[PDB]
Parts: sequence; C-alpha cells; structure tokens
Amino acid sequence: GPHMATGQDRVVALVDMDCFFVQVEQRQNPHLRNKPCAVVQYKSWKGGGIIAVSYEARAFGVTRSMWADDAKKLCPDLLLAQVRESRGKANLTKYREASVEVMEIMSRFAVIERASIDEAYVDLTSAVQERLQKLQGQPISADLLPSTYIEGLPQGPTVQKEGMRKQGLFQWLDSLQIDNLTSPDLQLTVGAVIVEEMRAAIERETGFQCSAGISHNKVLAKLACGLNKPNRQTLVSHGSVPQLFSQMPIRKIRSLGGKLGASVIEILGIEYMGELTQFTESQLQSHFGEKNGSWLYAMCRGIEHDPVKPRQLPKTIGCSKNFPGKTALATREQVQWWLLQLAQELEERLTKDRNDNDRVATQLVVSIRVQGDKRLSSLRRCCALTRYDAHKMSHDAFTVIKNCNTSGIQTEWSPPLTMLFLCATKFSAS
DNA sequence: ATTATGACGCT
DNA sequence: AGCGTCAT
Ligand SMILES: Nc1ncnc2c1ncn2[C@H]1C[C@H](O)[C@@H](COP(=O)(O)OP(=O)(O)OP(=O)(O)O)O1
Ligand SMILES: [Ca+2]
Repeated sequence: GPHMATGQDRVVALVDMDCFFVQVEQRQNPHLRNKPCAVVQYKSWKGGGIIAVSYEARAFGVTRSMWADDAKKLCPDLLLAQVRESRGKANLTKYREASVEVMEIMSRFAVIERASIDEAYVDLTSAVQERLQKLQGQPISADLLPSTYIEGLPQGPTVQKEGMRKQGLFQWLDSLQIDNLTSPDLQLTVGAVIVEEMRAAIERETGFQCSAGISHNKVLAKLACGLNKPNRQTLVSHGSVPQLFSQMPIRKIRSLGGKLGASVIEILGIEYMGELTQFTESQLQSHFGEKNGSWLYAMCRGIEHDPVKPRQLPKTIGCSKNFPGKTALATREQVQWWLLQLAQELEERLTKDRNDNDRVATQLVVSIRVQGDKRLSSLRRCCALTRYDAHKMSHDAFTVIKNCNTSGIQTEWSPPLTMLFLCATKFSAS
C-alpha cells in the first residue's frame, strides 16, 4: 500500500541511432540515401560480412552477420558501403567520430551515459522538473509530441499506422492531470517533449535520425525504444507494465537475452516477464542468486534502480583482429607483424584521446585465441602501459604471450593464433 | 570464416 | 588478476 515503492522516481530515456553505420555512409554518399543498402567489412570472403542494414534492405530479409554474397540473393539491388581498411584491418574511426557528434549534442540537454557507439541513456528527472515550472499548469499539446507513441494505447470503446499513433496519444493526453507537478505520468510526458527536442536537434545538426524510449528506468527505456523503430519514440508508463509484460518473452529484457534468461525460463517453467510476479523474492534469490533474484523481483514489476552513470567517453580503447581458418598465424614473424599493426592503430587512437580528453591509459591488456578453442578469448595478460609508442607496446605484448607458443622451433608458432587483441585501460587524468 | 568492438560481474 | 557474460 502506502509504503510499497513503485519505481516512479526518475525520468530516464534511451536514445538509439537508427541503422547507425548505414546513416553515416548515407550522409557521406547521397547515392545511398533512401535505398536498400548495408555496410560490410572486408570483401574477399563471400563479398564481406554485413554489420549494418538499412530499413529498406531489411524488408528483403537482409540481416547483420550475413555475407554480402548471400544478402545479394535476397536483394539483388542491395547497395554496399565498405568499412575503411588501414594497416590490414577494419578501421572504425569514421563511426566513432560520428558517435561523438551525437553524444556532444545529447550532452547539451542532460547528463548522459554512453551505452555503446550509438546509444546513450539520459537522466531527465531534473530537466523535467525545470520544464514543469515553465509550463505552470499549462496543458501539453499533441503538437509537442509529433513522433511519440504511448505504449498500450489506444484501448477500449482508423486503419492507418499514424492514425493509431495519434489516437493513442489523444487518449493519453486527455487523461493527464497537468495540475499535479509530482505526477509520474505527467513527468514522463514532459520527458517525452524534451526527447522530441533532443531528437530534432540531433537530426538538424548531424543529419542522423534515431529512436528513443522514455520511462522510469534504464531497462524500461531500452525496451520502449525498440517498440517503434525507426525514427519514432515510445513512452512506457508504469501503468503499461502489467499488460506489456504479460506477453513479453523474457529474453527481450536487457541482461536476460543469454544464459541467465534461458535458466529463468527452464527452472521456473515460464515464458513471459509478467509470470515472474508469482514468485517471492526469496524464491528468485534461491535460484538466481541474491543480486539477480532481487533484480528480477523488482524488474518484473517495472522497477529498476540502476543509475544513469555520468560517463560520455569509453573507459577502454581497444584494437582486435581475427585470423580465421587457414589465415591463422603460424610464424613468430607473422605474430609480431600483426601485433605491430594493432599497436600502431592503438597508438594513433590513444594519442588523439590524450589530446582531446586530458587522460592517459596506464594498463595494456593483451588477449589471444588459440585454434581449436571454442571460447572467444583463450588467454589474457596485462602489462604496464608507460609510453604511447607502438613498437614498445607490440614488443611488450609479445613478451607477455610468447610463452604460450608450444612450438619447439622458435621461428614457428603453435598452436596457430586465430585472434589478437590489444586494449588500453586504467585511465588517469593528464 | 562473422568481426570489431565495449561494460561489468565473479572469484 | 584473469575469466566469463551480455551487449552494440
Ligand atoms: N555484432 C556487431 N558487429 C560489428 N558491429 C556491430 C555489431 N552490432 C552492431 N554493430 C555496429 C553497427 C551498427 O550500425 C551499430 C549500432 O548497432 P545496433 O544499434 O545494434 O544496430 P543499428 O543501429 O545498425 O540498427 P537499429 O536501427 O536496429 O538500431 O553498431
Ligand atoms: Ca542503433
């Protein structure tokens, strides 16, 4: 009752760029705009591997992970843009720089947590309070929410998509109590107004479109964001949760898309997030551990407390390359040459980072995969990163992994290496 | 023969 | 520390 938390204390948004690498390439090359297209890395093996796909191309069944030669079978007119190659490897700088463009715009509106290259969480609680003060009891017009969906609406006693969106929005606004500044539904609505403004600024100033979710916590904002893509935003209210979760597969909720989620389904014999409400907190803790159990108990009721962390920059800067099948590195010279290539890219990125962001990395992490090992990484070792110098970093990395070589012949490397990875970590202010 | 990333939890 | 999970 009066002491039961409802997790309605914050307004949190998640902004997620639409088909991001594709939009970066379409801005640069107008011939790719409004076309079925995809971004690919490398070209020699089966036309290259697809890593991003325009919505026009998705309509043909083109997906990430597909080889371009195969995507062409589904969509013969598919256009392609290739990721830059430097030092023998894919180089993602263009997309990292475009990400900074968007993150810097978002930061004007609120504190953001950079979740990935094209996603950021926004804590809008304070911005909403401020805006509510300006409004002064003034109602919110549907015109302020031109791309907003209200999940769950319309409901109760038009056959077109936009028509449905407006119908739901009208029902929501009709029911709002703008008289109460502490109303969580009103707070979410003002949050959505601000996110429309943020999304308009992103598009005006970069050309890029995005989707967004607005709710009371990160997990619901992330879920909301995916409900109406692309180029739309979705508000998930606390009250929408029981219906939304009643048919929502467990794997759709962030963090439950893997083994833990599979175990929840198997152990409890349930399919949907809402079904979790029938277990006590202690029951859930018994199966999934103290932390997970408490998290699940609250989450299935729409409640989550993970904060939006004030962090706009990545905490690590890494470079990696796979050497699949027959290309696995089998000589010491090979291993050394590629460590140098990786280290040269890393040096370039670190030097720019130090100049831009007033920080220096102090730890170098080296990871490798050996042929035969099913795991993505077979071994990881660290050493001090004391100088931004590619020859030094590559020599140091060789030193920490050189004893992994089984070969009795110094010149040969066995078992062959199928992945090299260098990562700079442990930043300190500079 | 997906590949190239990145954050965070466990022990 | 080094490994594993989950995710863009
Ligand atoms: N598995 C991956 N391997 C390499 N790059 C990836 C991978 N997943 C995502 N990316 C890159 C390319 C994407 O354009 C970018 C953002 O990813 P993501 O948000 O999952 O999809 P997207 O932005 O391409 O489409 P959507 O419109 O569905 O969000 O990150
Ligand atoms: Ca995206």
